[PDB]
Amino acid sequence: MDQKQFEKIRAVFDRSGVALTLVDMSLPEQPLVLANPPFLRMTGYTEDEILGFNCRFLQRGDENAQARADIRDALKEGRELQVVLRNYRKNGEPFDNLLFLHPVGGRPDAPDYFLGSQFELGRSGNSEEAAAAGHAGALTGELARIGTVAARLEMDQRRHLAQAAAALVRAWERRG
Amino acid sequence: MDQKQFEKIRAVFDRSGVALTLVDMSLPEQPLVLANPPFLRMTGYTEDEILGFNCRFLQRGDENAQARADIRDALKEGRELQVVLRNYRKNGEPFDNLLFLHPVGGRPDAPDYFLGSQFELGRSGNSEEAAAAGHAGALTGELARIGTVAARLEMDQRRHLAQAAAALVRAWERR
Ligand SMILES: Cc1cc2nc3c(=O)[nH]c(=O)nc-3n(C[C@H](O)[C@H](O)[C@H](O)COP(=O)(O)O)c2cc1C
Ligand SMILES: Cc1cc2nc3c(=O)[nH]c(=O)nc-3n(C[C@H](O)[C@H](O)[C@H](O)COP(=O)(O)O)c2cc1C
Ligand SMILES: [Ca+2]
Repeated sequence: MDQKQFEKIRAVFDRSGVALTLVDMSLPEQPLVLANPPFLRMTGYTEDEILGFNCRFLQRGDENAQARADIRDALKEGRELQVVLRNYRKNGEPFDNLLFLHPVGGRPDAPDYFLGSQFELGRSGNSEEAAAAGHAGALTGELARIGTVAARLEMDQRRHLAQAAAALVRAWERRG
Repeated sequence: MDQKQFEKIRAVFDRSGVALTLVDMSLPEQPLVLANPPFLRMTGYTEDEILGFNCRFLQRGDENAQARADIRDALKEGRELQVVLRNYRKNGEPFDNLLFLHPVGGRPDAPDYFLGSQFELGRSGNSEEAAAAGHAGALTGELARIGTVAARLEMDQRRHLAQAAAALVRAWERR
């Protein structure tokens, strides 16, 4: 909750062209504390409907049982994760979501935040793999700007996140 | 373009994680006027060694003939383009370069500058198409920050440049 740290992330979020969210890991309930305009456009919510609340309102019923188990594990362990979720907009229209999770701040044993970035699937025609990799590359630029990914390491992280995203998209496309 | 706006581009260039170059379109020589650290690391040159030269110093002979004709047409017409070039570092090391070109400033079909961004091929292991699409997405973020890609177009531009990049990789991998 360092002041310089929070506003530094806020400014990056406000300007970014990719959906970004930030959750406060200082409480078990993990409330959302930042959500930027691209995320708001995706989901159909206002900043006030979501800020101070956990991110699970995007789901309905229990269709992401495995993904939820994996997210819980990654959050508790402070690990990066990429995973596809079935989500719903405020108006109820369903959409599939490649979610990128990244720990921010604190120490490897205990980050202060987790950053979320959501890539909407099913709106990139024949090129879901490339568009998801494109999103991973834009996201990595934002991580570098926040400071979470070091400058000397940005190209490796971009390669890694882009291949991980394409691989997950390949699996999602062949599931059905 | 006003000096204030030029320094805004320079600031983006200086802190970008992707290679970026800027070419002055107001002279037929088309000299390089900005070249950022990732570009300098990839090519092996210093700023003093390359600013004021046309970017073709990275090429040799009559190589890339079709790509060069396509570039000349894109520059003349003020259009975007993506193409793969065989290039050489200062020490002579050959490398293949997926080049993105984007017009900057001026008026349509007469930009003040052209922006170039270079993705080095064959350095990304098993995931060449994904790494190149990743570069295209990072690049699109920098275009949005300079203002040359409108806010409402950025998501579509990112998908499009990623698709073009991966298609060019696939074509390259077939040779
Ligand atoms: C930064 C961050 C962003 C998240 N974004 C989404 C999201 O966009 N959609 C979604 O369904 N879950 C999202 N989640 C996950 C939920 O908030 C929750 O952590 C996850 O569903 C685990 O399930 P459970 O705690 O309800 O069992 C996000 C989590 C974090 C930490
Ligand atoms: C912004 C910009 C960046 C360029 N970057 C490269 C480059 O990295 N490598 C290269 O071989 N050519 C690059 N070029 C291309 C050459 O500068 C030149 O336009 C191209 O070779 C075609 O012209 P020519 O046939 O007269 O050489 C770039 C051009 C522009 C406008
Ligand atoms: Ca920058």
